[PDB]
Amino acid sequence: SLTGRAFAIPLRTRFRGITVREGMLVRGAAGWGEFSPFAEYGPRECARWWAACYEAAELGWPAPVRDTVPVNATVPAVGPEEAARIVASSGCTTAKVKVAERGQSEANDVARVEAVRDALGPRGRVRIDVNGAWDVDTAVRMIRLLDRFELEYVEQPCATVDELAEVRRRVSVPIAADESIRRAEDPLRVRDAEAADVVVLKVQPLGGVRAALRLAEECGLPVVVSSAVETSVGLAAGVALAAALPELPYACGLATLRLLHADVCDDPLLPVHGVLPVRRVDVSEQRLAEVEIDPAAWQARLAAARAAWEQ
Amino acid sequence: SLTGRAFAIPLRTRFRGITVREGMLVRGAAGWGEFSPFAEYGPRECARWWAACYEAAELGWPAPVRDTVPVNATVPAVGPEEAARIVASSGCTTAKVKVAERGQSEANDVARVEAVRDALGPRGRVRIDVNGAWDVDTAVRMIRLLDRFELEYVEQPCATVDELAEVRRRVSVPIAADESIRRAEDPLRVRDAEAADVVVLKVQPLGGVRAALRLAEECGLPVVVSSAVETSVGLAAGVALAAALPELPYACGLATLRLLHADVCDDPLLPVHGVLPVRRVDVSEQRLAEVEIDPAAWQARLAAARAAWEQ
Ligand SMILES: O=C(O)CCC(=O)c1ccccc1C(=O)O
Ligand SMILES: O=C(O)CCC(=O)c1ccccc1C(=O)O
Ligand SMILES: [Mg+2]
Ligand SMILES: [Mg+2]
Repeated sequence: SLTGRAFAIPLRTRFRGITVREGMLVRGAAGWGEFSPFAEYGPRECARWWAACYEAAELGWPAPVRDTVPVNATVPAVGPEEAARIVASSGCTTAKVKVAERGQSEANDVARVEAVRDALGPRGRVRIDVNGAWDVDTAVRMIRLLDRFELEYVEQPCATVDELAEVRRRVSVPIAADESIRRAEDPLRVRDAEAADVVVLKVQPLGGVRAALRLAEECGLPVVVSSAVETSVGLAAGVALAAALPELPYACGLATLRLLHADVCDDPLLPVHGVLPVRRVDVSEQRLAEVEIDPAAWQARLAAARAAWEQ
Repeated sequence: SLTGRAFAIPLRTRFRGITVREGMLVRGAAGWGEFSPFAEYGPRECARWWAACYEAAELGWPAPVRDTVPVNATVPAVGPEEAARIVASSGCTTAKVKVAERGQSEANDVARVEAVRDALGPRGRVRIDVNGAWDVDTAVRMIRLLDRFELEYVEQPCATVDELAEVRRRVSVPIAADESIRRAEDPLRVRDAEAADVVVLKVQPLGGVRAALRLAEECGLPVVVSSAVETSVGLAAGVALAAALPELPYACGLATLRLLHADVCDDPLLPVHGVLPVRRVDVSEQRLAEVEIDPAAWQARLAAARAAWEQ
């Protein structure tokens, strides 16, 4: 195109219901920004995704207070052996395991978490993400059952804040709010309803680093940063947010570049010893060209999100 | 701008509900003044904060009667482990501990005060600040429970003067008034109702050093000076007030610069051996630029506060 270009990168394994990650990269005065909302989101919800991309490309991010950020391994809803192998090849001591994947059984989840705990040893930290797939009763039951593997916290066990609050009062395992933070009328409900012990922050859906920092301040709860499975361009913003937070009690979910078959930078944001450096990424003209698709449709989508944001 | 310049400095840890300290610095004939009222305060309440800034930048302060001022360690609502470390490394023999933080348990407060007492040893002085969070009955029993750690005084146990007066009649621990002094229609009601043994003075909220000295005399009660978590510019005014008071029976809460991630001076006002020197501070163009932000919003806010003060 010229400045804003679309890409389509296949994932190494189905994650969040997709097998291909699409988005657009935009070059601005501050550097590169990534606009990659998942397909189903309308312009109104994409507005904030645009705001994040705009901030990254045109405004820049708040200075970091740390030069590196710790990350957790991301384990998709796969089999126990491969789940254990992702952990073994991660270099991370904390792992977040997907559970309650549509079409799978609760037995699969137990086997997966078990495999992950064994792969980490007794010292590892194990989290699970339900993406709100369980009702209150099932959540209390499963959390209790899976806690024999010692859980650090359970991310979004149920769909709504009221449900998280109920679960929180019936289990000892800490609860983290994600969807109730990034896809909710009022994110502060988590705080007021004391529905979670930890608040998850994702840069794009929250409208950028400054927006995410403000929300973290308003909630007054321990926070953790995670990605939306972006290329190194999008991940750099996530790293920027994690590096700007006053305190990072939890390893961040920014080791997701491994989930993609390729990246758009010559020096990808790949963790080393479970840690990522705080740095801007330089897009590789040649690397992008290899995964760049026709920009028309994506440019139209970006324009719609922009309008929604400005109007 | 060329005159008033806005800053945004991240805190090392959440305190008083914020994670970033914003404000404006103004250079006048006398030196630098700081205007940093917290976000929620309207122009009428901000009027005194402006008056303090104006006094510091344009008028100068009353000559000091002492060359250094003693300070107490400020302990945020953190875990017992870190609370102890803050005190042990403070160089202070007096520590003020935050209790009744929204969302925390009374058990946490007991654990925190205990850890602080243990850190200071037997000869230390321990105060607690409730920020008016407790009702009368709760304050009475909590003060009794926490007094097994030997409290110097309890700062603002309840929200209103009438409540402080009732608590004072039922407990043996001295009571200090803070918000009942700085955020009240009639500060002297504290004296008239004999609701406190100690009066807390904060420069910006009270409208400056001269205004604070005037109130100190009228209240006819022992006083202590503390900060509003300012940069060295604002803290210099607090030190100036402490240095001009007849006597300082209590160490002052001016050891708060450590709560900020950075300062605007090359020679920051950090205590050494529990004292701060009484001296003007020189702002560093470089240090300020690093945390400076667009002053548009803040300049508009300062003009409103100033307008409210002059009328
Ligand atoms: O947190 C991680 O380990 C990676 C981020 C992640 O899991 C994720 C990725 C895309 C969409 C949603 C989520 C989620 O946290 O639920
Ligand atoms: O007194 C100290 O130790 C530091 C000053 C302090 O506690 C404070 C700082 C900001 C806002 C309110 C207060 C307070 O004393 O209630
Ligand atoms: Mg999640
Ligand atoms: Mg106080």
